[PDB]
Amino acid sequence: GDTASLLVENGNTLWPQVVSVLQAKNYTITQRDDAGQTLTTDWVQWNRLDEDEQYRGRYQISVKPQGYQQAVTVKLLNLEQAGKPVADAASMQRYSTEMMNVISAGLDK
Amino acid sequence: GDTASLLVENGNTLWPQVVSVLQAKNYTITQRDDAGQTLTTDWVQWNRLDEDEQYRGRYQISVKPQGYQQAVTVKLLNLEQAGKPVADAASMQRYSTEMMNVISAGLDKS
Repeated sequence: GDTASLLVENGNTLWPQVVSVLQAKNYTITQRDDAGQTLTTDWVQWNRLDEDEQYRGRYQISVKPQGYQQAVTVKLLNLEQAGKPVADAASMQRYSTEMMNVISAGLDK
Repeated sequence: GDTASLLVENGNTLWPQVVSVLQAKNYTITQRDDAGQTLTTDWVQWNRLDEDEQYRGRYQISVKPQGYQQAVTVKLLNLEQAGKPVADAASMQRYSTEMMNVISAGLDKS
């Protein structure tokens, strides 16, 4: 799998918070449209012991209300393993979750 | 906080796999209904170096079809910090994510 989503119960501006987490991780943001609270990242590397199985992904990240609350969404656009494209369901769901995990950890601090 | 969801692009039986990951973690499953693909966990403690700040949560976990794919959902039912109930947004979302991450990692390798 391919989209992860998370409900955030803040009572507002979750979008600038998510953007700030990504800036703080120094991810390159290749497309960003604040009016639609959506962005696309350049490749993010998932550093791991085994380079011959290091993964990298690109994502579309957004915030949408799901009234009364807001939801953060992470959509895995492309995935590579040691620089070769991959599309296996196990890796796709893991690497969607790994970007969600970055955003969630960032939002707690 | 509250609910986390993840699309898994398999196809089928994602539900028995999710169950197997939790059994592997030795989590206690207090309620389970396979026909409805849902279960409730006992408290799950999230280990931290500072024990007076340690959280535990209880979760409703389920799988449902979403279009042609399957969605895993984690709902954080209750959260406590060093035994005290807590409801702050920032904690709730992180400890919803912590359980999703356990399930995800389990579905990846095994």
